[PDB]
Amino acid sequence: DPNFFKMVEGFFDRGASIVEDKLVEDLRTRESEEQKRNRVRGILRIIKPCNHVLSLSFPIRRDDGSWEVIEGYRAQHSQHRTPCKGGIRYSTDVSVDEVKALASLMTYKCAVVDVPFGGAKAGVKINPKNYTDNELEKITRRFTMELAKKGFIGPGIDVPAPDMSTGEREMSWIADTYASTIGHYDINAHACVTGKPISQGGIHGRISATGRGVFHGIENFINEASYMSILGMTPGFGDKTFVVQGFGNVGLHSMRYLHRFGAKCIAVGESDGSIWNPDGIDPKELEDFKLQHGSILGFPKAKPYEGSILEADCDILIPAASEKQLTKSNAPRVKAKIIAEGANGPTTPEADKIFLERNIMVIPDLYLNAGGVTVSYFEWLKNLNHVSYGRLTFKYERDSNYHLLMSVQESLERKFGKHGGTIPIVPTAEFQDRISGASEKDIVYSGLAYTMERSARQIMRTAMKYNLGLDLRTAAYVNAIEKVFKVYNEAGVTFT
Amino acid sequence: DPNFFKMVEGFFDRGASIVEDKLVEDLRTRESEEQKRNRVRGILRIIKPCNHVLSLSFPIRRDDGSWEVIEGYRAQHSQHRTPCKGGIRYSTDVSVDEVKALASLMTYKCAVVDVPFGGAKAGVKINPKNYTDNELEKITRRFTMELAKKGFIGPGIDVPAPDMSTGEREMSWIADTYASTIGHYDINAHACVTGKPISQGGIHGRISATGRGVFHGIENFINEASYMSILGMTPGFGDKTFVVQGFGNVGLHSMRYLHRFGAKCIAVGESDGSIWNPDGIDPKELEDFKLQHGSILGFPKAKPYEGSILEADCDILIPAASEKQLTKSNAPRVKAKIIAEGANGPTTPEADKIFLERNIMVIPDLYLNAGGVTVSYFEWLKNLNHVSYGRLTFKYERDSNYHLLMSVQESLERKFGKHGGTIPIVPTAEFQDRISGASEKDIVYSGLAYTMERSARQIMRTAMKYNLGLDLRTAAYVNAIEKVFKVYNEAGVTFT
Amino acid sequence: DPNFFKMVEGFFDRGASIVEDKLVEDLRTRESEEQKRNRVRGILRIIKPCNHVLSLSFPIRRDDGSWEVIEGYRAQHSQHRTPCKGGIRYSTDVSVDEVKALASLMTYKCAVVDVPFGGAKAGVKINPKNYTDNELEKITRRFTMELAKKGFIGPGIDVPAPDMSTGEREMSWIADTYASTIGHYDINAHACVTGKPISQGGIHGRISATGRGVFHGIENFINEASYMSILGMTPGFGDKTFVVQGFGNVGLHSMRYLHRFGAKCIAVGESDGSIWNPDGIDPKELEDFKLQHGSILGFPKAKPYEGSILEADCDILIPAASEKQLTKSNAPRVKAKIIAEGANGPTTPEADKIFLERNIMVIPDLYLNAGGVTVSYFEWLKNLNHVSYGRLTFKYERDSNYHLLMSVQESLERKFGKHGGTIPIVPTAEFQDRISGASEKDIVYSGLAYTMERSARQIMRTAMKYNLGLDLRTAAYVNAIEKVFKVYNEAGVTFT
Repeated sequence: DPNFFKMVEGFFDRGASIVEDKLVEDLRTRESEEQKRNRVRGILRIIKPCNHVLSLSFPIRRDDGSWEVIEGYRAQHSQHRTPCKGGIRYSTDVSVDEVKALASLMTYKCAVVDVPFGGAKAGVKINPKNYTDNELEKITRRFTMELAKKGFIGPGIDVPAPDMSTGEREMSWIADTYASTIGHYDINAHACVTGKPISQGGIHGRISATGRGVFHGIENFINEASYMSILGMTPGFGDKTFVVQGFGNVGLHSMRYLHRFGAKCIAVGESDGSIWNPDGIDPKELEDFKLQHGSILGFPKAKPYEGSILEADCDILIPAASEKQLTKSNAPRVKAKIIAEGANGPTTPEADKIFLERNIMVIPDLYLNAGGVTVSYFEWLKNLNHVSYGRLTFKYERDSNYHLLMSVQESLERKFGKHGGTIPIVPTAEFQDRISGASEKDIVYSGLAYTMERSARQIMRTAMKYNLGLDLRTAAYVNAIEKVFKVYNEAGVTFT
Repeated sequence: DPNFFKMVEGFFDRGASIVEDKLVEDLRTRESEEQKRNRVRGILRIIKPCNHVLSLSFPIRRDDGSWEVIEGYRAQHSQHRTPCKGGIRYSTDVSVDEVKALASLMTYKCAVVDVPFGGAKAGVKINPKNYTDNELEKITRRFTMELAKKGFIGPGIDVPAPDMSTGEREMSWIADTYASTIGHYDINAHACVTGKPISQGGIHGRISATGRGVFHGIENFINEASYMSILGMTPGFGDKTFVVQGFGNVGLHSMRYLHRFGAKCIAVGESDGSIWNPDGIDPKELEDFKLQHGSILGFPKAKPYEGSILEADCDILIPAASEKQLTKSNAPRVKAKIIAEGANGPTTPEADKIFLERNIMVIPDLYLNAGGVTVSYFEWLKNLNHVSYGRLTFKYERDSNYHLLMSVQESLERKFGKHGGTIPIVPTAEFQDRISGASEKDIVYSGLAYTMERSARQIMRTAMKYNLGLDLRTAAYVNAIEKVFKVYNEAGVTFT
Repeated sequence: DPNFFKMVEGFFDRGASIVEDKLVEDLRTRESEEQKRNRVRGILRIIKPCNHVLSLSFPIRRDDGSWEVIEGYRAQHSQHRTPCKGGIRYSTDVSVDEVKALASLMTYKCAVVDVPFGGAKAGVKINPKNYTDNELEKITRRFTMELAKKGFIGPGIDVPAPDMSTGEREMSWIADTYASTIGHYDINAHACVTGKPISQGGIHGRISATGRGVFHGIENFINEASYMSILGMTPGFGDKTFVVQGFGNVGLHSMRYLHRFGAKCIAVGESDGSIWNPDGIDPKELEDFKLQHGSILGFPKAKPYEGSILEADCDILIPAASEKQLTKSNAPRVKAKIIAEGANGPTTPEADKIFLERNIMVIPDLYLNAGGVTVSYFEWLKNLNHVSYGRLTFKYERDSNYHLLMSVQESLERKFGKHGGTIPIVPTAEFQDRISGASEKDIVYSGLAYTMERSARQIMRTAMKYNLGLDLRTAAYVNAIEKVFKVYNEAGVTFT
């Protein structure tokens, strides 16, 4: 049980050594042979530590008249891609080490899903419950002012985001402050932060993005023949059942899209108890119950559950809350064949070993929950584009589609009978709903699905390349380091 | 008969009071109940008055050697979206009050068609006939210089446009001046103004945009069951006939697209006489006659018309010239069920009452002629994109289309006979023309149709929401104020 | 009794016609003779109207939670010198016409005292008594934000100042806001406004500048032989007595320096009564009494005064409060030979005629109270310099002075006696105080006196040049128009 920061350092070191050997001769072989390991080892040493860390102490005037000084930190792991990207946490637990490690994570996470941002992460040493709304807006705007003056926020420099303790109203305050002051002359000012409300330039599809991304990550591996063999299961979703631990954003939406394609949710838990019903919980009904009442305790279609839900007999276990839930203790007793990490770091390197030994596939958080990041990239692009996606194409495409169907129609009527008999226009009912409901989120989900697929296949090809097995986590970090290395290598570095 | 400026202030106040009640409890209900009306009433008071007004006095050297000082104004109603957007007028009638009111209009117009610009409007106190071409370019460039220095023109700040007295040659001069001087270092410099000639970054489809947009606005309400019932007519365009007042840009193109979809133009007027032919004037033939000669007087397919054309028995009356043509006098005698305001403010609040009482639908200028603005937004985007629309996709789509038709073909031949019998390739003739003629304007028209539809439905839903009837004008302003309010409300405002 | 705005327009027209004739042939004669009056008349037409006027409407959140929208204006008369310069007024009487006229005045006032700023002036439509301190700081900072975004405040663009309704705490707020936001990257940011407190970059000597400037202007004309003849008086200050109307900043300090050089103050008034004592009021004693109590009513060394103080028999009358105090009524009964306009426009063009007929010299406000402006220029220079005046030189000059005195000493001892006998070191007592008290204000006062003298002689030479007599007011405007004209003329104008 180490801290979710030394874990990340270890993951990098593990993958950096695996890649150093190969980077000598399997993706390289050149002229100056003797010690190009000098160059490979050097580039990896630049990549590991965060390039910049900013520590702040700044004042707000509280509602009662008193002054308070506030600590905050924002670290920028890498600028091999700019802007940097990464959330802002409001919690008294924030430490320079926490934000340095998470910003490191963000670099590799962004590299996996081909999102062109270096990692970054911030935190403000504050308990949001101890402050009024007016004070939280004062803290937020002042924070942005300090970040802007020092080069830690800007559309082309560093683009923050939410992080549980913050949501879209802070992001809105940030965008507003930057646009009114430091970025007043910047046509892309409102691209300085993602997670904004729709009315402030946010992106449709943001709320369901991480959960939907979790579904797409599972789907890519559950449809792969070799991987599902080596676990003793059939492809597709119809055969499988799954359990969800946590019913926040990521857990709820993961349950919904897994359901909508033929899996069987048999248990959901949360900070209190859990529930069980082996006939299959319905996501809409459970979402209504969690919305109406405080928690899921006492669903009128499932009894409470005994012991630990992480061990129920099912095919897919989705840890969607709280780090380090699968540790050395429960690991030998987990019944699931697939562990789909919805949450960040819900598995200790202890459990990794046990799971790897027991041929249980862990689809790693690094990749599986990058859907939110992938869609934050899309929001940033929407703001640079100054237009919602599909605004200029939906109606053009509808006309194109009806021309296509009319061309099939008039062609068949010409081949056979008369002039109206064959009606191979009519879109199906599903095509008709999609045509009518055409909105920005359809484009966003398309891009999300495309990225999760191209990255899942990239990671598989890395796992085969480095002869990793079901250690998908190590293949993900190796895949990231390969990408970050390639940008450094093909650029020089300094002026040398 | 008030001035087209107090009218706009009234329209705002009317819709502001309707929305204030509702914004308390029907789109809001929160924690601090007692006087959140304090916050709603306060936001509306910020929205109403123009934020900034710049008055200029600047010199040109006339062609004879003499110097002349020139007055001009540009007002910026709102920055809740940036850049501001709005035309430039060259007329000795321009007053600070005129531009403050029209810029107010532009905010609400842009909000109706979901165009992300605050309103703005300028005027130069000059009669263009009294000046040579060389002097008009001297006035235009110097005007841009002054606007630029003061934050009243720039790609991300404020984007002017034409307005009858000015056309694309002034817009060109503006773009050139800004790009050569203040905006020299700006990669988006030529987005500082719209209405430009094609060679200067203008957009294809600009000329017909407002008229085409008028057709689409009519179409949306004429296909709506409930609205056409409550007027005693059938949906579609085949049944109907219409009269056009004014044969400038808006009137001509309105007549064309209304004709091309099965309506019957029976009378067109202008500043002199009018004409009549109940068999149906052809737009191409009348456009040729107006182009060849000075006016429409004496069309060799229609006699002159007696009295007032605003009263002919027809279904749709399109005031496409000169404000306040439908007033308290002729209002009780208008035979048209639908009044489609192509021009700006062609209807006094007097006539609004009479029309509302007589169950005559007035499709308001605020919405119906926003097509030009909608396409100016597209020009600005084209300039930021640095590429004409569809330049990268047309040929990719053609190949996709022929693959689709070939897939239908080879599938059917597999099911039935041989290998060439069924030819359900062949696009139809119409699909073929469209494929061959694929150009930027096709995209622009698509986006224009999409916007006029989404906005027509948004306004209907507002009309039902606030239980307005055929008072489409009040629903349009209420719809705009709702949108502008939402951007303020979800942002804070100041640093408080 | 016209308004202090049409008055200024008249003064310009009067001087513009006087100069137009002369500018043809007495300061010009060139090649293209026929109509270089075309060029002279054209340049004067550019100069007269203010180039730019900005009208604002912007929000503050009041202390109670309510929102309020605030009107304000800032006009920039000329940019023939940049930055523009001029005060900010907080009063519900502010009108666009008020600021356009005063900004015009500032151009010509600045030109008289060779201060290289174009004129500007602002006003916010607000009664400062109706707002708390916290609300006045909210209004002030938001005002600066709006000015900055539109090019109406910046160290090299436009530099505001106080104006009775505002003082150094607003100027401080302005400097702070500009420096924290729009001017963050500007090394000269705190030069964006003058009148600042010492701790914020203000200049020593600011408080007494206008009064001291009034003394210097009087002195220059009272020491001139010809002018004091034509009034029937002797040069110097010892002979004369004077009366002061108003005991604000300008009146108090005027009384002090006139006393310190040998004049006899015999009456001071204010908004209530006045006082009289023909033996000579002492300024320190009266300043102590006005500071201790509310007003001057009941000075324990002078009885109240009957009727109007503007008519007491004395040599110099100093209107130092409230416009239009000398009008057509009292004008024929004024006993003073010299009218020293401490206030702005305390004299109607009616009284100008009567005074000109009665050989009574009016030293015009345009020149006589420019001391504050002259010293605001010095503050701006201090802020650009980033060092207080004399900081690097005082001690170098003391050492140089003692070397001079020692050089006289050792030279005389060598000529005559021994080695210590002659002590022509010892500075005098006055030189000693000056050396010990050496501070920034001593430089500021020097520069002020230098400017008031060079400008007084410039105006005298104009008065003789245009054969004006004691109409010093017309000579001052002619002198200013001559200077502004020369900058335009010797630069081209546009790109032509």
